[PDB]
Amino acid sequence: DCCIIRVSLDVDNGNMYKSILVTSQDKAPAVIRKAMDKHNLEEEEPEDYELLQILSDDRKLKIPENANVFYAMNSTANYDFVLKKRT
Repeated sequence: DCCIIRVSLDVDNGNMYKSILVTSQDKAPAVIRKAMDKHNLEEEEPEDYELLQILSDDRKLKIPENANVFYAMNSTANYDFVLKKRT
């Protein structure tokens, strides 16, 4: 099992930055961390920054900890995720 997802930043620019391959075993709060980790923000906590799915300029879904990636991700339109600072 695997899924291909895209990650983009609020902090610098979006559209496409890097892609992460996720399995069903690795959970969304860990991916929250992994994707920001992968953007080198290993030292910062999700307590400040958090991750959002972007489809196409309207329905944009914030991705929290209790949601499974495999379920919270859409596949249907665009699989982009943006990490945003909420502080």
